[PDB]
Amino acid sequence: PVPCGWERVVKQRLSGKTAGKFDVYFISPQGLKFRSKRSLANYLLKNGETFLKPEDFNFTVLP
DNA sequence: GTCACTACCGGACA
DNA sequence: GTCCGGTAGTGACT
Repeated sequence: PVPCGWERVVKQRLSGKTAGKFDVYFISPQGLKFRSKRSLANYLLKNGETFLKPEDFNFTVLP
């Protein structure tokens, strides 16, 4: 629901004209912050893929 | 047009 | 990091 490694933050406004409104943003696994679906969708175009190699997996028990 | 609502991004903050 | 505002966009409509 929130993709693996990402974080979702929800906040509610307290004062002023827009009191009660909500703001949502996402933090990526590298700490990039996205406050809009538009900017996140732009980023995702070339940067949405994650890849894996055999070297990412440790099958050994240390001495 | 107005009204109500959503969405995006900017600036203030010291 | 915190916080709300200004602006543009959508869509129904007495």
